[PDB]
Amino acid sequence: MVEIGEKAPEIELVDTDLKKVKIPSDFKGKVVVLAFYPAAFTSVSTKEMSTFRDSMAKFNEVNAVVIGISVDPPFSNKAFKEQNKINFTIVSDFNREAVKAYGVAGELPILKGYVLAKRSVFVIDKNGIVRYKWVSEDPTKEPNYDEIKDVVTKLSLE
Amino acid sequence: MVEIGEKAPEIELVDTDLKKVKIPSDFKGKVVVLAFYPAAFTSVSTKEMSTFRDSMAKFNEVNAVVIGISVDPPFSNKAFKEQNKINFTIVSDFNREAVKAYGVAGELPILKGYVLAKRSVFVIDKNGIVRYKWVSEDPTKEPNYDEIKDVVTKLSLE
Ligand SMILES: [Cl-]
Ligand SMILES: [Cl-]
Repeated sequence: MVEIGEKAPEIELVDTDLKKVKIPSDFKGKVVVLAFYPAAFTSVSTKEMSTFRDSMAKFNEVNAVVIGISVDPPFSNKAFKEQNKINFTIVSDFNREAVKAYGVAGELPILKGYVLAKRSVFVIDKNGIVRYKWVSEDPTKEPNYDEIKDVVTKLSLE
Repeated sequence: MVEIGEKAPEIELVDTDLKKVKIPSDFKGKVVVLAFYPAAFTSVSTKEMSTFRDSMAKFNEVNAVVIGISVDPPFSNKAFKEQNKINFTIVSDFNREAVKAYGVAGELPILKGYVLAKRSVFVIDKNGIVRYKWVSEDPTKEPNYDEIKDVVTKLSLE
């Protein structure tokens, strides 16, 4: 697992364009926010991602990049990304390598057997250390957007 | 690796609505067209499904049913189904059970490590026997739509 003191597990996932994205390596020096979401094309996940899209400027200010992660395939995540005018990166963890690594692998009672991510948020600092964690078993609850921003800002100052 | 004459491997996958669908048990009597496609939201698969969509009249009067199968999650496939006004059912082989059972598991040259279906078409008769087969590793080629229609007609007349 990932705990509030450990370096963030180094993972390599492909984005909606099929470009490899190395986390946290490719983001040394800047604060990164990993937003794990259950399934693309769902009310709550759409809302959550749209919310991050909208606050995109606030994040640019503090040199912070938000990355969405779901076990969905790249092609669907791409379609998902465009339809909601999302402009931060979205990567496909199709082998569940990330959900497992970050210990947020779960299952929807309604779709047993389908392994997906529990809506969670992880903020990694400029040095690749996890400094904030939030996980919800209930996929209807959204993150504490404000609390996240505050932490991103505080982390950006070090 | 199924072949002409064999009994269609029984598979149970959920549809865009999360309802289990069983093939070819649930369709004993009718002729079924299994349309395996690599991925939702891609030019060639979007074209191929659209083609079956537009010729659903011809199928429903020889009493045949077309079924879409991809390893995409039910959520994405749903959005995929609606956004293209698709009518026939589309099931999710999220655990590659059917692609393996039918021997059509593979990868897109464009994305190594992602196991998906090779675009392929299987035509099961009224008794559940595989009568027509077509597979293409090249994710670029489309099926022989008329050749499929001919076969479905001939098979319905038994
Ligand atoms: Cl969700
Ligand atoms: Cl495709």
